Amino acid sequence: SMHLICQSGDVLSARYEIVDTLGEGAFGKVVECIDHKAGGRHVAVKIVKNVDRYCEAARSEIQVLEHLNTTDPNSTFRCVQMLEWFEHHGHICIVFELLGLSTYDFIKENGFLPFRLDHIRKMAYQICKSVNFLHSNKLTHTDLKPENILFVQSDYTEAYNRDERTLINPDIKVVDFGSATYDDEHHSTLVSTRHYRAPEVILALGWSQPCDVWSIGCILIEYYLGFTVFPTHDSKEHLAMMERILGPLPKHMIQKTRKRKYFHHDRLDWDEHSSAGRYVSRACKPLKEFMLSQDVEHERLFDLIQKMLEYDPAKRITLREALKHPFFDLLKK
Ligand SMILES: NC1=N/C(=C2/CCNC(=O)c3[nH]ccc32)C(=O)N1
Repeated sequence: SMHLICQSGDVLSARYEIVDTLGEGAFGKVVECIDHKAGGRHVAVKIVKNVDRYCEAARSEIQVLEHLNTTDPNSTFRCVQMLEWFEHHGHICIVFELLGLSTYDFIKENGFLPFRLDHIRKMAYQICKSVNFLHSNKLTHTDLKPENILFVQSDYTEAYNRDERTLINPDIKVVDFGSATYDDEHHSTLVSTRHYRAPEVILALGWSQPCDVWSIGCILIEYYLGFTVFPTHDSKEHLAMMERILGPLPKHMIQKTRKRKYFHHDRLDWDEHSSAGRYVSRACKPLKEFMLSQDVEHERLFDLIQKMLEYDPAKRITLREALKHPFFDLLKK
């Protein structure tokens, strides 16, 4: 098992000495190592489960990273830099530049308090620019979520408001290219982590780059509030939540979908008065009611979020367009 080969002091590839665990995911774990053959540089090594689906994803991730890193050698577009890969007791191991905490882990260690708006703006711009670079290279990420956006450096100051932690420097990088898909490749029927999953994915209408834009809109709401507006583990409940927050689904999408299981005639097959129904009614409300302030900068953020959460993936704002939105005009002064 992986536990046997991922401990502090273990040495990988006769080169990388484990000093700490950074994180764990479905794929395996990421450890911090000292690289004895690169002057003692600390690096991150992703140790992948010796399990078919995760091995395949790792091999695909390596191919994507080779492409992206050769295309953008200066990391101008802020995708994580892969250094090399190797195999260790049957596990694929991928070596990366060492980053700070994921945006998820930062929020968690901050008592699930949200980020300040000025930080959200800077983070959103960088996320959009980075994912737009993928989109320009015929790729879709498919698994954008706060766990896959990492701070370059996660030092903070703390002060009483709740005691809150505030980032010194909110610069990010995008990680995890194990699900990333090229335009001409097979598209998995299911993609994304549930809370960040686009309606065209749920309804099996076909997906491409716009599903990343949806995920980004969900991420920005979580950064703003400290929690998801879609607190569910069920697809039909997820659609019910979308309806309460964003309004009814477009007729044409309901007309076209093979996912007839979710619908009674032309409307969601949903009992407002069941346990799940009562929960959705309590937990969900129109998007703009989640605003914490009516100051114009909040209005600018919510205008962008609403465009990112457009149901129709063709109408949905692209990242190239998002980068020109008024919310970002403050960064361009
Ligand atoms: N999910 C995912 N996380 C990755 C890395 C590798 C990139 N660098 C890191 O420091 C790191 N810290 C915590 C996790 C990571 C990664 O490559 N995929």
